[PDB]
Amino acid sequence: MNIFEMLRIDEGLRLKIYKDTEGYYTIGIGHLLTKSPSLNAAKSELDKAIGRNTNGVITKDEAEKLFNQDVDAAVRGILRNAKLKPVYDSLDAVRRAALINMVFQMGETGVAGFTNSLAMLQAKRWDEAAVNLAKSRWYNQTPNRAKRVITTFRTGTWDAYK
Ligand SMILES: [Cl-]
Ligand SMILES: [Cl-]
Repeated sequence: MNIFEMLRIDEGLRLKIYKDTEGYYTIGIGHLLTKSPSLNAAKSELDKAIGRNTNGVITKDEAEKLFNQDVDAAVRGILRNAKLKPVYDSLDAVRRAALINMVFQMGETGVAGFTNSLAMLQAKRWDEAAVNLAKSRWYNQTPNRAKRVITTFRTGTWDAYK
């Protein structure tokens, strides 16, 4: 298992524009297009991202390509974030994958605001961090996914994904 496989499970794969859990236009493997409520605005963002007139549909290859870019960006975003970097540097490989997933879902800004959980993670207080992570809108809105990422942080294993 690895980050890509993990996010593919959490996000799924759709070849046509769809709305995410927040009702935002998305495509592929969790690639957010726009927070705007206009489909045309989304179709436009999509053609711009793919470099062709798509008409709201892409192929698997195109989806995988946005995916690669998106995971690379998340990683690089963590590494450039003064709050996130040190936490990421302190973790083992499995747990790093969990921090990446959260950033992919919520943006680095969102994650950087889990001040207290970050500190617990950094200090390697697994059970406490899990508890704190759960007192969040994140957990209440997407509880099954959240439980998976939280167990990952708690255990350091991929069991929640098996
Ligand atoms: Cl893009
Ligand atoms: Cl969920």
